[PDB]
Amino acid sequence: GFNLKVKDLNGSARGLTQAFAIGELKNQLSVGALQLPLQFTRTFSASMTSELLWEVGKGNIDPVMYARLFFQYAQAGGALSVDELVNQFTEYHQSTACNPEIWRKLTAYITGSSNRAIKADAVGKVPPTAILEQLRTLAPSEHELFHHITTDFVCHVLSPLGFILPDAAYVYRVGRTATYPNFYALVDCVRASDLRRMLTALSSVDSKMLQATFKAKGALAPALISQHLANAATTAFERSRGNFDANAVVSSVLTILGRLWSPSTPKELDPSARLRNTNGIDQLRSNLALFIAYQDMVKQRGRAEVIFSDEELSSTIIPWFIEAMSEVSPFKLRPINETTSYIGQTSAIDHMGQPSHVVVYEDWQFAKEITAFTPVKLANNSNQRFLDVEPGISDRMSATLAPIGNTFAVSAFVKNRTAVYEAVSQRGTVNSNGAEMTLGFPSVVERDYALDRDPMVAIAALRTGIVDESLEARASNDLKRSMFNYYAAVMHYAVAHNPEVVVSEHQGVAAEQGSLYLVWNVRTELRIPVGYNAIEGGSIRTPEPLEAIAYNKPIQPSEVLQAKVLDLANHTTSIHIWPWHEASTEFAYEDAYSVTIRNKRYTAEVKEFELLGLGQRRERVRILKPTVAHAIIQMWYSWFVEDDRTLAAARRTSRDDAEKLAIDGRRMQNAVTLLRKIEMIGTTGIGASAVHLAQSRIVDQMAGRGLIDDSSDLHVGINRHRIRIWAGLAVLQMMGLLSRSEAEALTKVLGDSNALGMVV
Amino acid sequence: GFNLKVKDLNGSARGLTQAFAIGELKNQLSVGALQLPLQFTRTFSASMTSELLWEVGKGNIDPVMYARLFFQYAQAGGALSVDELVNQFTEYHQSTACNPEIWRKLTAYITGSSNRAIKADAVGKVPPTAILEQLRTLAPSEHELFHHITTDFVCHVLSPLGFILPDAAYVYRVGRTATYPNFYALVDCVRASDLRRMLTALSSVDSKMLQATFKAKGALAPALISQHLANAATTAFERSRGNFDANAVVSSVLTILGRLWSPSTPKELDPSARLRNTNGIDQLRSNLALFIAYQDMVKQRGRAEVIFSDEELSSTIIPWFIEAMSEVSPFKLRPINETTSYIGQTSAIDHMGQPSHVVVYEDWQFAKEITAFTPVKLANNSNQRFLDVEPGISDRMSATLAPIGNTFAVSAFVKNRTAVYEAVSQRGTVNSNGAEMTLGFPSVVERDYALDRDPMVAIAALRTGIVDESLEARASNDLKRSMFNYYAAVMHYAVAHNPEVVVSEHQGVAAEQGSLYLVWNVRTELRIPVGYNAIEGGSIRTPEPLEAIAYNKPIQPSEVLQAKVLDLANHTTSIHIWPWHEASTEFAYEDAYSVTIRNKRYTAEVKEFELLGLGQRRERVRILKPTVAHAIIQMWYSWFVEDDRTLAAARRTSRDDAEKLAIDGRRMQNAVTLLRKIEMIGTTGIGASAVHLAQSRIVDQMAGRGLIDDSSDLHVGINRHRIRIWAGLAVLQMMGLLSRSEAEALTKVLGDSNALGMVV
Repeated sequence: GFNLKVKDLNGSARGLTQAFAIGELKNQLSVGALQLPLQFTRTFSASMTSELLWEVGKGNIDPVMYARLFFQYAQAGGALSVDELVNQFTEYHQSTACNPEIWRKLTAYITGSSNRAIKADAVGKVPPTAILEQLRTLAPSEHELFHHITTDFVCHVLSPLGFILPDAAYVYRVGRTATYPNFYALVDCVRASDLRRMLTALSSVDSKMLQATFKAKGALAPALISQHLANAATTAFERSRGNFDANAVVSSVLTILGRLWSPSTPKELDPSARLRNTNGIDQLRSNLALFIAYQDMVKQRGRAEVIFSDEELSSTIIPWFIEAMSEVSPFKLRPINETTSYIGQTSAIDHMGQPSHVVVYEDWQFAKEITAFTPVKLANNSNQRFLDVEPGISDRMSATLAPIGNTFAVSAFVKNRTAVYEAVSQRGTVNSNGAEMTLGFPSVVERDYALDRDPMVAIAALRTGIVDESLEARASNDLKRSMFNYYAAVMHYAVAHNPEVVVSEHQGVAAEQGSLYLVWNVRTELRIPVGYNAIEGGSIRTPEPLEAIAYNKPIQPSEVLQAKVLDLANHTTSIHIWPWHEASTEFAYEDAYSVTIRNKRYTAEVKEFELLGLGQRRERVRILKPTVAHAIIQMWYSWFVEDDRTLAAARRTSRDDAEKLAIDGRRMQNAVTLLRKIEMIGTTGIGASAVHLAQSRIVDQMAGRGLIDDSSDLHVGINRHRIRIWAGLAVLQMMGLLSRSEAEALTKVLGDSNALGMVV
Repeated sequence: GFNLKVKDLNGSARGLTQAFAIGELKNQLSVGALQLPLQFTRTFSASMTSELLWEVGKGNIDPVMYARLFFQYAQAGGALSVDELVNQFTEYHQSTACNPEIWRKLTAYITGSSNRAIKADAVGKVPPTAILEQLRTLAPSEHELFHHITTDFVCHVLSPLGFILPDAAYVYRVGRTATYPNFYALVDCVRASDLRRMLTALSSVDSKMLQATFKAKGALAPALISQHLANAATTAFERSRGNFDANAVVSSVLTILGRLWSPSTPKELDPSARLRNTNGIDQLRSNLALFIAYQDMVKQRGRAEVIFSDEELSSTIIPWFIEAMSEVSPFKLRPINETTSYIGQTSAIDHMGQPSHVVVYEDWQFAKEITAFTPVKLANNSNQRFLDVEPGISDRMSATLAPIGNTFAVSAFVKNRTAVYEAVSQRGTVNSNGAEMTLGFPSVVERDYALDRDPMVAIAALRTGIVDESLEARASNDLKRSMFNYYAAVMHYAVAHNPEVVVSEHQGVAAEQGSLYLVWNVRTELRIPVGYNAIEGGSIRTPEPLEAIAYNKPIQPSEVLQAKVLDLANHTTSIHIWPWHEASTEFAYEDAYSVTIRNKRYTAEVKEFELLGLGQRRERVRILKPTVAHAIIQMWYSWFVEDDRTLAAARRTSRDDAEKLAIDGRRMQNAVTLLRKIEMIGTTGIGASAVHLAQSRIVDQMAGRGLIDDSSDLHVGINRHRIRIWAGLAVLQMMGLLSRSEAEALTKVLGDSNALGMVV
């Protein structure tokens, strides 16, 4: 719901300027006239709308599965980066598997003793749960993943089928991922494929005959294999070397992709025609995600250095950069036509006419359900849980969720967004401060909400283009990451609709090297209010992906991009669990409706279980945070607030008396559409249940303190609208949909303009 | 012992107005003229007078027994609600039964080892107490019930007869229950039948062939059945699904019954002729308890919404609402004739005459015994106790108990209450503020005393109709629960003697729809002093069940309703135990008699063991609270205290000199009857022992401090009456019969009016 004035970008959105991303924040902006072309066929993007539960097998040690989960751990909630996550494992894998001391202790634990050795055709099966139980005390890692990966390693080498009872069920949640590959995200991919080869080494064609070596001649003396497996596992580890530094890998391959993108290819080195012949690199230089990645890297690094083992080495070794990106990563390769399918565009117009208001959107479908579960601990010290989903809370809310989807539908947003801007007798203009552009991108906003950050802090950073130097490492890094996903998503839509583009170097500030940027071209009608550009002949050249977009013509989105619920029901009921806590929330709410009647104030306080009509209260249950559903309402919220914010300061700067009466128009007008929307929600399964409770407790209070006859005032026009809005704000707050901090400022918007028509 | 003036109900007792219960507290009262008829054949009521000890078998897992006990736990003292008690268990049951880690832990403990697995036809039996001992350290739940249901689950599947020597005897107390079904109690019934199917799934034809599958071919390898039982107990769990929400069940079914109770049936949605034919709905729409429950729901919720799974679903599902109600619940179905059998009625009269005083009462019989037991702990950390009942303490008290019943008998109460109210030469009247009605209901009062609340606070809540918002949730929730039982008990009696009735909708407070209320018809004498109503034609229609009751004629109760003692003697002497502690009381008492003689003050202090004539003192023994016997005396107390209270504000507000001399008459008059009663108990096995001990220590004090000859004054008329009354209050307190706070307020009453005739 980010609204921006296309004329002044530096003022309106500094953060979305390409100019910003390449590192020129000065009044000088990228030059509309310069050199070399390119066409992007393909890119790397993750999936939207996927909530999946993935089992971890008996064995089998799936090397891609783990590597994916590692990503999901670093992504969906912060634990360091997948880079820092792997070398925590390597240190772990060394301290345990290569340590024969640990192998003695647990082989002793299975049966029967560390000293006594028995061939023992008598010994029966053992559960994986018992070995994991042992391992939590032996190698106390924070990330419990590590304990499963070693486990099913031993269970792969332990299956003559006698000793290992192949019965357990364990599941992990694969959720939404940030959509586009920031530079370090690529390094995370190379580093993750470092893990694939690492694990696919552990289960091997020689680990399978390791079973077959001890399958002969029968049951054998136990005491040996503790030292054996320890060395068996050491051989598998030493065989996989860190080798090429994953950072340096990405560093250089991008460096060279920039060298053949750039109009300045200096004398000394331009890529070999041999590495130019290397498979897929034709498809690599045509990759948009890799391009934006370059801009990022060179912004932070300010140089790019090469291992110089090429022209030969990385043409032969590695393409495996390609393999690293293709298989392991959540970012899998797509045709650029189909990456923007969920994006729509619509223009307002004047008489001639130029667009007054242009709105870009993602078609999203709301709902379907809101799952409510209660965690159950099987063993202390571990995050292992059954999640019993208790419905009837979920069903209750979900029924109340249905009307919200209809009334907040994105479809309805663009409608109520475009039709507002018109003023009496047209006529335009460059006046009113020009042609507005607003773009909702719930895909982005969900991310701030998943990481427990305020979407409004990133957005603020977009208009201004500066971040607070004070805040701590994990906070700014989360902000910068978020501030990126915006820029990225903009340039994919911008490019997919104008694939023909020009690459040009920059002078540089120093000048040291420079960053490569993009320029578009577009043909249109003659006279432009819109942000400065010629247009000189009905076609126009622009550096900024926003300008490129403002000039397109209305678009119908191809796909609906329906968000989906996680299935707790079918799986989790029988199964164990992943890092759930940071992804869910304690289910509790308190709110109070107060009102003054006849110069006396009554206050009713209300609780969540009272709102759902049950007793008494269950503190143990939690709600799975509905970040996507939340992000859509944010789009409404951020329009309402940020407009009122901008219109107030607009009225001060407007000296003209005829304009101020126009400004003051839009304010009250959209203040009431906000009111009419919430007030509608105030009547629903919860809303009416809420109003009843509030009113009910007030009258009981009015009965004791005095006469009841005052209750007639609750049925007056104004108090009825009052109580209703409150309910609406209360229902949204008690679901994952409205933060109290944001709903508080929502009320202020509703009150900053008086914004109540009594209207008979 | 609640007394009320039938003229003004709102003022005198608001809490018992139907108008209050359907939620109309405004000056407006229900309209005597409106539409549709109905007749109630049946109701749902609990049992009075039952103290039972229930043994828990080896196995066999009686699914109904446990589900009944859950109720008894949540009832007999508050632990949340039986709804919250159940999902504590389901969480427990996941933590234990689905967890193969724990099955391993205990099977290793029973036999023979965790690593080595031996079929072992040699290995012998183990006692259930030992497996339960293990479970107390493994799954440390506060409610020890859970350990038995799991324990004897394994003892059910473990009978090749080899491993379990299944020998122990454990018992639970099934006590008094609230008599009538509040709305959430119905929710509690559905949720308890959810427990029935839950457990009846556990013991199965497939869990026993589980024995029969492994009965072959003989003793088998141990390590296996550890992972096996876990999935076996798991399959049975996933097989019983929560499915339908218990709250949703009741909400919707009552809603539709209301749709066919009401004269207002909108075209749009009225019950289908198909679900109109659905079996049982005939006796359901004719069921009173459901109706008073309906009123409850709509007061608190303020709407009735339907799962709308009908027209189909509730004809097929649920009737199962009925099954939930039939077996599991303590509320089992009764014909409305036989529910009010213990309720009698009697009127006082004036000359013509209309009733001045009408008293409704429950016939109750006292005694027989008062049990005194000393707990014995077999193991720390558990509530398991032998309770050795040491009699001769019990017998000593019971002997003193026999006269108390005689002097406080309900029989005696109704006499001394009706025969007092007459005034000289009749004649009435509507003057004096009309025709009083008092109704004793020990059944209701005992609930407050079992739950360690002052019955007098609920009583307060009846007259005013407001609860203090200050007191904590559980407190008001106990208060509100109690206030329901009063209202409920009235309307079962009102209806049973006047079944022809009319249902009518109400204008509404919101107004959303409205609550259906009741109107009666009754035949009588010509001119009415009694609370406003037409009467127009020798018959009269009234909304309030109290007015309806006044117009009936004296009734003899059918059944005696004798209260019974719990038998500790026969069972517990050999057996372990339930939640006894909150249900018993530490046995210790201290008291002191003080008197001033010749401007000197002497005091003798007395202790409990001294009063029973033994030495030295045993602190370890406890008393089982006689909550019912206490509740009966409450009937007296609340008359004595609360009348003296109202007669005081009566003399102030009385200007008339002829009226005030009458008021002050009633006060001393019944004051002596209180006095004569207490003094009477003062002569008993204990009472006389008290007097002797007190006087003895005083004289012993008079020898040292000075001359003994002053002791002659202790035998004077006045000091003799003093000490006797004291002993009476002292004997009642040292049994469960008088709270010191109320015994103090009884003295204030006895002294507020001078209240001593010397009378030779």
